[PDB]
Amino acid sequence: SIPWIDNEFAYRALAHLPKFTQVNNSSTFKLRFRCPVCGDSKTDQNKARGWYYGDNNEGNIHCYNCNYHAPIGIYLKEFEPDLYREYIFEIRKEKGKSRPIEKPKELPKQPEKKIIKSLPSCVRLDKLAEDHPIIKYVKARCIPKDKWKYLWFTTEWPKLVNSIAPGTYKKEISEPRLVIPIYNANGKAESFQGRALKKDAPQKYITIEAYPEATKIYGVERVKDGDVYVLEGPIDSLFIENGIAITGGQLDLEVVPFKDRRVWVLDNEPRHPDTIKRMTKLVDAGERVMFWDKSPWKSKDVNDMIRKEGATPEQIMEYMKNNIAQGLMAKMRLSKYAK
RNA sequence: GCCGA
DNA sequence: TCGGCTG
Ligand SMILES: [Zn+2]
Repeated sequence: SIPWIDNEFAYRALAHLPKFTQVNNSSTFKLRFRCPVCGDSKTDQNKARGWYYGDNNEGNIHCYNCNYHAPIGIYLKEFEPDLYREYIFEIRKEKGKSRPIEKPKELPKQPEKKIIKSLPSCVRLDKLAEDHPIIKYVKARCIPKDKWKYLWFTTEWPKLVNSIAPGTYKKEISEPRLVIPIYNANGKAESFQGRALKKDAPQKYITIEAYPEATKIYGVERVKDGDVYVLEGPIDSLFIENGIAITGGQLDLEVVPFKDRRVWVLDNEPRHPDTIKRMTKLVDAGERVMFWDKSPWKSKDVNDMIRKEGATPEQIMEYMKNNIAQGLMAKMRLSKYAK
């Protein structure tokens, strides 16, 4: 197929639809739109199920509301027949020549641009008093005290974010959050994650990037020699020596350093199918994956194993150091672990 | 539609 | 009340 013409004609034929948004991340071309087949919902205008994915070799229009998965050409056949002809002409026109997309291959990225020198309205946890509610809450979270120099507490999290990235929220309503600054390899903060307090925060638990090319891996600056253990939680990574944590829904293996010695230590969730998909895609890369198949504790994450089943960190490090598998042995491990 | 806040 | 989610 011809993906760039799919993206171009999808942008042409979906821009005039209501609630259109050109969601383009650095490898993914997606279009969000109200689906004209079903209309989505009057309440769910912003929650528009009309989705186009052009990052694949074929461009697919999948709407989850009316269950309408279709290529862009079928959409043009049903709705834009002038654009469909033009499409049929242009595809057989461009079949003869070679792809020219590679010719203007440039990058508009940048290095460290919004380097976070200070955190206004934030007090670090080690300089906070021992009877502070955030201090009592992290006492309930059982984080060791010596790492309390890595976490801040705020009450003005929208004001703090708008001090760094203005215009994120129209209202700076005061909100207590746990600031986890995510530093690069050289030790300076490139982002910060606003961890929800109490049972949950009101709204918008989001990692705030200083710039779109900033790191999403917390604790890279604290990596010493030995095997590097990757985790899903920054607080979960705080119980781990040489423990880093990816902060984001996208899991790029290339942006994670230590390719020789990274260890994937994910959640203990066998019933969860996306979890099985994550390890799967990790073992398909031939990577070193840590397996929860012989865990004496049955909680979800390492902090949970500590809080809810009374686990100590030394048992945790010996369990990860005794259960790194790779290759077909790991594949059989995931196999027997999955169900 | 499912999940997260 | 929002975004992101395969077929
Ligand atoms: Zn629809």
